[PDB]
Amino acid sequence: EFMVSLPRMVYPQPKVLTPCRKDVLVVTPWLAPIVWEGTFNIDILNEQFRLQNTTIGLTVFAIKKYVAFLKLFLETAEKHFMVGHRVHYYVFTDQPAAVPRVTLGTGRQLSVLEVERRFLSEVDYLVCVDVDMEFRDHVGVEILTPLFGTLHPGFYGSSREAFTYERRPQSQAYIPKDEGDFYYLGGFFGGSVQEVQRLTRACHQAMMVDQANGIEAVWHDESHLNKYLLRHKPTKVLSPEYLWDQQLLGWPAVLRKLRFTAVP
Ligand SMILES: CC(=O)N[C@@H]1[C@@H](O)[C@H](O[C@@H]2O[C@H](CO)[C@H](O)[C@H](O)[C@H]2O[C@@H]2O[C@@H](C)[C@@H](O)[C@@H](O)[C@@H]2O)[C@@H](CO)O[C@H]1O
Ligand SMILES: [Cl-]
Ligand SMILES: [Hg+2]
Ligand SMILES: [Hg+2]
Ligand SMILES: [Hg+2]
Ligand SMILES: [Hg+2]
Repeated sequence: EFMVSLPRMVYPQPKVLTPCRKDVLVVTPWLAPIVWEGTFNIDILNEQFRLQNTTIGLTVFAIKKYVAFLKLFLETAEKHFMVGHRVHYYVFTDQPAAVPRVTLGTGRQLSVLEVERRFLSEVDYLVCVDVDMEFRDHVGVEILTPLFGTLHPGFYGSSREAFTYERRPQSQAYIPKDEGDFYYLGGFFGGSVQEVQRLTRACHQAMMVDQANGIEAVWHDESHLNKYLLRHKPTKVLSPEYLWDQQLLGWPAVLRKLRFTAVP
């Protein structure tokens, strides 16, 4: 679509002969960037997405006891998630009345869905995450792209052989030992509404086939997500900065920021 020009901007000149990071891979073999702190200038990116009046949908499921995590989740999202852009929260829950009344910033709204074309006409991108988490730092438009996956915090430095993919050929999520790029997290993925719906559609159909064959992938949804992203390469990959567990993994030097974390 037609994109208006950016305005004059003053910032440090990128250095061709100076790599962003020398400690991590910042681009995949299919030329998709791997998002690490230091790889992006958020001011430039904010401009690009605001000029498009981008709206980001954030979906979360809060069933049973999980509704207790909504308060902290939404409060921290208000401080760190897509601040400055239009955000539409979609809370899928079996307890609508238990959803906490969280004060939202302007241009941000929340819909409670008790437990789709609606998404296509309301938002431009969909971000799907787990509710038992909290934002601790910036999570912005640098992640937006047609399709993105997140590097699992406990496997980013492992060989594909060690990845806990589904290894049974009887499963639709099956991935042999000599295949695999990364091990993506089932708890943080997204992209354009169209790409997210295509992925969800493919995973549901795959899980149904497994269901009929009497088999369940070792890591359920996450196993199918990994098979899907192996066959349809994400256009951006998020670093472990985007989903970390400090209590369990600490704070490695490779992580300059801990943006989204598990709640102990
Ligand atoms: C090789 C090894 O030691 N693997 C450990 C991982 O299994 C742990 O993460 C868990 O990974 C499985 C898939 O293999 C699945 O994704 C689980 O949801 C995941 O555990 C969750 O996410 C973690 C980051 C923690 O927040 C945990 O509390 C969650 O229940 C990781 C983390 O425990 O450690 C590796 O050692
Ligand atoms: Cl979700
Ligand atoms: Hg850089
Ligand atoms: Hg979603
Ligand atoms: Hg899938
Ligand atoms: Hg999936």
